[PDB]
Amino acid sequence: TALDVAMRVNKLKRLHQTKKQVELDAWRDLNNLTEAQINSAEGKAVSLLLNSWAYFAKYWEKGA
RNA sequence: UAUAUAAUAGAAUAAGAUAAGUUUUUUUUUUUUUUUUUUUUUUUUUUUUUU
Repeated sequence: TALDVAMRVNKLKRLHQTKKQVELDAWRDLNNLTEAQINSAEGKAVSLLLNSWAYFAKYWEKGA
């Protein structure tokens, strides 16, 4: 589901906050999501993914 | 070993038309003019009585 990947990416982002190439990790999870998970995900997971997305994209090489 | 906090100000002063919701004597006083009645006075005519 989406809640578990959201929590794992949140933990990885928090550990990053407290880093070389680590941004590749927890970015594969964002590329992991399929539609069927999204059509039934709750809003808590969505907010977590959005926050993690922004925090990662602060330092991404190219694109977002 | 944590995912999260939030607060500063000031003024004294007025325009103005909408086709609407009562009615319950009429009379008193003063003056002038005309008409009618009564009383008083004067003049004329007629009749009666007295000198």
